Amino acid sequence: GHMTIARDIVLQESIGKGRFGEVWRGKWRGEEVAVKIFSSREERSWFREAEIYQTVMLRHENILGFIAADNKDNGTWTQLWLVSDYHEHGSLFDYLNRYTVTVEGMIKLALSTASGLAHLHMEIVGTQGKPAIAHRDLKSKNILVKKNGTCCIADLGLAVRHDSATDTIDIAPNHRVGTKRYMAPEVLDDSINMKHFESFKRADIYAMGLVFWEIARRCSIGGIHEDYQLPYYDLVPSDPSVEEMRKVVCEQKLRPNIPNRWQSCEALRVMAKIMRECWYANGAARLTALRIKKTLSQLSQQEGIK
Ligand SMILES: N#Cc1cnc2ccc(-c3c(-c4ccc(F)c(Cl)c4)ncn3CCO)nn12
Repeated sequence: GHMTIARDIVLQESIGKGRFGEVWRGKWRGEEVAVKIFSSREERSWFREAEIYQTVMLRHENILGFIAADNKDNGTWTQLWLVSDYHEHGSLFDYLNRYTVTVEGMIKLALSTASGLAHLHMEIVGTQGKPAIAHRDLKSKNILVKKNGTCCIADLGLAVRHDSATDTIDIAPNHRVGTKRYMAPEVLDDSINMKHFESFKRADIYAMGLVFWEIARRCSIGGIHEDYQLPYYDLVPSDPSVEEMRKVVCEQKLRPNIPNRWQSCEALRVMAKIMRECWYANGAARLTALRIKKTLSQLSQQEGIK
């Protein structure tokens, strides 16, 4: 026995509630792991997540490290488990609510998010290839922060995978999946062409722009920073409906406000420009995750980030 298995894991602490199923911190062979538990009737959701996390060549420093899918029978019922790396800081949402970040800190968070999304989006054709994957629910609550101050993308359960050879998506995609607040304009107004996989990648980029705005607000320079807020906190109620979002994003054409103080700092001017170029209503005009990664890599190099 060398591989990680559920019978050898001891749950220690409740740490979150997933889309479906509960999240715990557990100990496996002296190490801390995260465990997400589903009931037997949630087998479809558990299986789909296990399937995405088992995708060939998925592993990357900025994608949640998956360990195993398993079952655990306690003698009364069977639990369906997913086991992954554990990150003490939790989500980027938790981290930004708790702390302010330095310019260096902000670039680290943004660059790592873009690098993880670029890998998710990347198709590798051939032998041990990799299908392009679109997230469909990117947001700050779905990104974790590591001890080294970098991010890893998580909550891949709603992802869609593309097969290049047949130009097909692995599932029959349902309309308007995802957190309403982060839905792209084309998803909100249902103009999205769900037969073109590039449509999904473009919608992820819009959501990434919103996450970058959340990070930038928390960047503290000379003690100057904004308070933590979710995108559109100023325009929509908590738990907004598709109709509430559509009226703001599609009809009124509003985006999160880019404050004047972001023009005084080079790192913030770069971040603000990226946000604007993620927020275009026309998905085809948006930057790619790879282009953003390149821009932010050049910036981190200029700042001398360790
Ligand atoms: N809080 C916290 C914390 C600290 N480290 C981790 C790692 C993961 C998760 C997690 C999972 C999950 C857990 C086990 C798994 F095998 C898989 Cl495939 C997913 N599903 C939702 N979350 C909430 C964060 O988005 N939470 N988390």
